[PDB]
Amino acid sequence: KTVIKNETGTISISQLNKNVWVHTELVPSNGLVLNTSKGLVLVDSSWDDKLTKELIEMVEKKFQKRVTDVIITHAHADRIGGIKTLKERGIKAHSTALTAELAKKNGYEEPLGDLQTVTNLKFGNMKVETFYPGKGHTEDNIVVWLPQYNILVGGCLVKSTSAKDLGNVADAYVNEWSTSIENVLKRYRNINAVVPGHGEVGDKGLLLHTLDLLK
Ligand SMILES: [Co+2]
Ligand SMILES: [Co+2]
Repeated sequence: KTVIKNETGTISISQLNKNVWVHTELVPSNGLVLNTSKGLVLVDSSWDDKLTKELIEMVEKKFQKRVTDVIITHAHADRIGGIKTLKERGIKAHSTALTAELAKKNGYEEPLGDLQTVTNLKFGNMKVETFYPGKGHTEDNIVVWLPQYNILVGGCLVKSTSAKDLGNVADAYVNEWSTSIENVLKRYRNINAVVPGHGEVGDKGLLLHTLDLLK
């Protein structure tokens, strides 16, 4: 897997296949870059507007196409923090209605609130399903599924192997989180890669790890 850095190390992209890359920025955080025939689509942007601009510029230059859309997986600063940049550049910022209203309540500009419990999007050739499994890391957390690759973007709902505890639970629902993870396992019975919110890429084992952290 080919791995390309910004100058400073603060942003890194790692290839999963011909058209899917994982983006990581610095505490580490992950999203996806989807290289589609109609433009670049991100699953999550970054901690703040500075890193989000850097991410966008790196990918636009490398892939020679514009970022057209971003899927925001919950309303916390690490996910929603580059919203201002997205809005001012005319990048469509997709979210559930709940994610949008939490973003507003917390002083952020609002994403679209277009995503339902299950939403199916097509960006050129690239199919993307978004799924709200229930409450867990936050009230609003969603997952993203790429049916052409069986790749799940878990976000902070899903903990990496390295994670030895649940992290920030101030906004979490620790008695629902297990049912939510089960909902994902029931929906996606054959998973090739699982991208956690933070940490290394794994497989279904990361969902099982999260279940154990919840005991
Ligand atoms: Co969060
Ligand atoms: Co997080």
